[PDB]
Amino acid sequence: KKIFKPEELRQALMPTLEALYRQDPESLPFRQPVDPQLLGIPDYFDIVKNPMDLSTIKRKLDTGQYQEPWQYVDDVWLMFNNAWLYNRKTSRVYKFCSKLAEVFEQEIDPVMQSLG
Ligand SMILES: CNC(=O)N1C[C@@H](C)Oc2cc(C)ccc21
Repeated sequence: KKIFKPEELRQALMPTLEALYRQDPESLPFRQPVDPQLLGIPDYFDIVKNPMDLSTIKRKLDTGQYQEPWQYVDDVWLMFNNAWLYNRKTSRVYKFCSKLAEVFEQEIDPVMQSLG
């Protein structure tokens, strides 16, 4: 149990999010919210109940809307789980998601220990 300052969470967690942005082109389909009408995928919101993307996570850090570090981690995992759920395992976006998940898994473990 701990009260976290939003600036403390930003300085600690934003580097792990930037490590995902730096993956090019793997991060490109994750940088903005999925737009099913534009992309022609009307079943997306049938499958994905709670969408999440990098720009939404970044804004929540910038505005202090995470109270605790595990809320940030849950949003990153939600973004990954949505992409693995909707896209087929042979697809470009599914393989992109696995690469981003590999990067995040290596970045987030010591950061979470330092925060407590
Ligand atoms: C995590 N992204 C994602 O699931 N999608 C759905 C997939 C069918 O293709 C996409 C293409 C573009 C340009 C942006 C997002 C996506």
